[PDB]
Amino acid sequence: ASEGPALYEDPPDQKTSPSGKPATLKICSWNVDGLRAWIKKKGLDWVKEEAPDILCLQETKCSENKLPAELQELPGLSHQYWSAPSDKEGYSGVGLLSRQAPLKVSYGIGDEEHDQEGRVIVAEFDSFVLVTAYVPNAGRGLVRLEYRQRWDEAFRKFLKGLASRKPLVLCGDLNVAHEEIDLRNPKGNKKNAGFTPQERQGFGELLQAVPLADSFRHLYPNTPYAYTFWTYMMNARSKNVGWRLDYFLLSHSLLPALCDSKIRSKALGSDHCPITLYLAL
Repeated sequence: ASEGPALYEDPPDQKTSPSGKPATLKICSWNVDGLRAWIKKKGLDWVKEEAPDILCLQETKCSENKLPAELQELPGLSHQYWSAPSDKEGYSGVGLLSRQAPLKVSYGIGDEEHDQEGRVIVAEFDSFVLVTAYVPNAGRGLVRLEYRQRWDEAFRKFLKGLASRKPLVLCGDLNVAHEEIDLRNPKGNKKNAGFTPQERQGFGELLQAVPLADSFRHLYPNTPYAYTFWTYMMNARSKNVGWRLDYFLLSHSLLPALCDSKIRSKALGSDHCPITLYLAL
């Protein structure tokens, strides 16, 4: 192809806020490409080293009634909530695992049409509400793009509702690289899932409407070659031909508490890498 390797070294963890407050909350999000596969690939060992307060997982591909026993070897994340497709099949799926129990856990976005594929978990805490999401892919041939646009609108309105009540943290695989800086090959992907004008625009609408700020891009507005997904094919990860599909979006009110937003480039076990947020809440 046209791309050789493009170097990217995620900056050291900045663990104090702009006002000097140490981070009190570390949240990790990871599209795991199958809970079972990932666990086999030692994903949990990496989680233990990272020691997040909250872990959010996407594409667990796992029935809520078929959770791997290994998930009980996680004492520091003993509160575990799962949402999988209603049809009880093994695809899509999200998880949220927390050191402390949330005040309330909910599933979906309150729209039956969009709530059957196990894509959203809402965990309300004292000072903020956390949402993790696995956003519907636009599909091969963009065959699912029309549905995706419906999803984007419903999701945006739902989140605007949440934020009207409490400061909001949204994380997960949002299945779009927002701008050209967010993927290695913008030119060749504008008609492919993840970089259509429609998807990018939906992301833009999401930021202004809630509103929300892109934590990573806020901190690193001019930083290129920072990605969270690489196709398993074509030796893409080795050449850093990737996409930033995984985000932490924050209510503006939370920006003063933002310490850092990390991309765990070296962490193996999926075709996405983990991302990690430090907040001083």
